[PDB]
Amino acid sequence: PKVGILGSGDFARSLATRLVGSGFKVVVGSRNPKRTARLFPSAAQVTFQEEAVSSPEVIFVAVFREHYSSLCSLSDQLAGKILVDVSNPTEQEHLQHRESNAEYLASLFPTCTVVKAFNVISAWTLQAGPRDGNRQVPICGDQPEAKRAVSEMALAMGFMPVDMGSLASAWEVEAMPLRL
Amino acid sequence: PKVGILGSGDFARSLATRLVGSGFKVVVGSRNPKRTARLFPSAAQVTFQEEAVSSPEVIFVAVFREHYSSLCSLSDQLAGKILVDVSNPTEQEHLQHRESNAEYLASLFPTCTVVKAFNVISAWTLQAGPRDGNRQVPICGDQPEAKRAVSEMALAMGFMPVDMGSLASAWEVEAMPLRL
Repeated sequence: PKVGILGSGDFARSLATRLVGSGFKVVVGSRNPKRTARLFPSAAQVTFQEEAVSSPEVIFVAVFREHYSSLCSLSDQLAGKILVDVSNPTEQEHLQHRESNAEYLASLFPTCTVVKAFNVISAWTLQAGPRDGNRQVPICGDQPEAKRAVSEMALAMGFMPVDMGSLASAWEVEAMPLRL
Repeated sequence: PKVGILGSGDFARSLATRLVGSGFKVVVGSRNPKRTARLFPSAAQVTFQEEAVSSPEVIFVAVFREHYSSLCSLSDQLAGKILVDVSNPTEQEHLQHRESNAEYLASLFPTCTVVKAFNVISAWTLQAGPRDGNRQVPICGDQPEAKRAVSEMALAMGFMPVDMGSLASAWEVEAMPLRL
């Protein structure tokens, strides 16, 4: 309660399903909430981006890297919040960009704290799996409190968080293969 | 409009999502609609079994074979309706039972007409895939009008129905491997 999600896609929608099933209150920020709401779990509140980010302490950024900067107008509402970078870049993206997606996201929102998590977990594993016991999510980032909040949430969702250290480890974590 | 689904599980929930995304009005019958509704797409109307099966012409039976007979008290409401058997039996189940699940279901509800379809399609393919591009659903059963109704529905969902003939083909169709 309340956990935030920015995005409207398969991953957003699977995250929301897992969070709702794990007893969290979920608020989703979408550009087209009317259309997006129809497919999302009823227990999730799908709303406009600016309204979705205002309440939660932890916000999953479930959009592609190319659309990160499109969230910049939310900066004032997001200040001091935890942002979770869940992105699973392609091999080419990984090698093309000097910084990790997580670090790029941190640079866009310097008043937020970024945690890398959930990139190795498939959308269907969120929906169906993992199952409520046993499957490892690598976590990093620069703030201990933020990492613990996301780790506890990972635990509540049935995953097993694995601390990979500071946000500088996000690049290596982003190379880890999607399972499976 | 309206298409019915009996059951509460990952497959039910994925079917509902695909149908809603394809412009159908969906009604779900669950024993625990309050709890079940929370995870289902918002556009689906989740309700009690008896109420769920009263309005639709086509009802997807998305429960395990062992629970088919538990639906017998719905017989009066289900009379003359099309039932879709989507079950994907294990190899052991397939070999253990002389008749196909679809034929078993037909035996339980003689005033209904059964169509075998969707057993080869994974829950994630329903959620995410197939894409809206092709991929092949085997269909059979004994009534041409019923098969056409389910085929149009398959097409609207972005699948490609493949006629496998009468319901006596269901056993062979039930042996077909599940596709990711």
